[PDB]
Amino acid sequence: AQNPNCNIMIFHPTKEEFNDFDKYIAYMESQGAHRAGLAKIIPPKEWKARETYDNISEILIATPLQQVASGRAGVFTQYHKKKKAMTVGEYRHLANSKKYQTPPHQNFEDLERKYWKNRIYNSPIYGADISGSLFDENTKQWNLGHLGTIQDLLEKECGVVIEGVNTPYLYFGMWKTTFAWHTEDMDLYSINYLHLGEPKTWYVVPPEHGQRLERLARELFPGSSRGCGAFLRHKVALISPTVLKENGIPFNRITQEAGEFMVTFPYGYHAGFNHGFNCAEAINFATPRWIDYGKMASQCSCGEARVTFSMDAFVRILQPERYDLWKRGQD
Ligand SMILES: O=C(O)CNC(=O)C(=O)O
Ligand SMILES: [Mg+2]
Ligand code: NI
Ligand SMILES: [Zn+2]
Repeated sequence: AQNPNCNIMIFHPTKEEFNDFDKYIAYMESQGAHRAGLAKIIPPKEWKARETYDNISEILIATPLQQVASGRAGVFTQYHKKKKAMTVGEYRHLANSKKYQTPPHQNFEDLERKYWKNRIYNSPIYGADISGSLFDENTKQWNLGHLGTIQDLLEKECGVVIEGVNTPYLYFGMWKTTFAWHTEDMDLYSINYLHLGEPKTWYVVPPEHGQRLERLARELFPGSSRGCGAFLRHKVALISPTVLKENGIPFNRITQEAGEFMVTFPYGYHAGFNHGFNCAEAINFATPRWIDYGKMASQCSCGEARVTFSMDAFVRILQPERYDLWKRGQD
């Protein structure tokens, strides 16, 4: 078995190997990358996402989200308070202000320490979940707006044609902005490109051990667990590496820098934080190997998770028994 310790693997494809996206994902899996839940892909030196980032300031963040924490430093939830719209230039200036800017630090490990010590005492503002793309239309390789769609994959594997679309999302971050512990909708893959700015630190649980994280989460968030049998789908709970280690949960960590891709694999729980002002683009995708995970994915039916239009068909075709209850949750 390849990668039996489930370490995060880092890949350096050549420009030739960067042509065929599906083929390269399958290669990475042949080497055991999926066992970690997360892999890093450093693009060939010849590649670029677009020519410059000099003209992005007028993108609108219609609903910036202030991420307010509750709990203790290593075990907390966050809720998202909606703020007034602002442009990316306005958000960048806010990220760089004395109130929100990254503190002085020695290195990524020192910054990580400071994040876990102090996150809960601040409420950073995240420009998350903005439909759009920063890839130039002429970028032919690993262009996250030009990937094969999940609907087409389902149709190719299973023969059933379904409605829905699959487009990317932009994330404008600042110091301490946080992504809570989650797997993707329908335990899909994700791919995330850090276009510019400061790093993003990731934590990940191997897919084979995901249920250990779920059992811990039920213990640490006991009211949430009574409310919903899949409350991590709400994407609000944080648990620190120190608490994971104290509870014997297997995990790994890695820091993504500008110019790098990350791939999350089906049922790979992940969480993390931004170091400072940055912009990432991410999208879900599927492969043949996903289908079995999609059929088994948990679902939130309490009403909280509320998701895209395109998840309807995935539930309806892959999980017909669950469909009625899940759809009630959506309505
Ligand atoms: O970058 C973020 O805030 C969150 N991203 C992801 O969870 C992902 O790409 O799968
Ligand atoms: Mg602009
Ligand atoms: Ni994710
Ligand atoms: Zn729920």
